[PDB]
Amino acid sequence: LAEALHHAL
Ligand SMILES: [Co+2]
Repeated sequence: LAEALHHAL
């Protein structure tokens, strides 16, 4: 989750 969000942002 953390990873997904960092890249999305
Ligand atoms: Co983070």
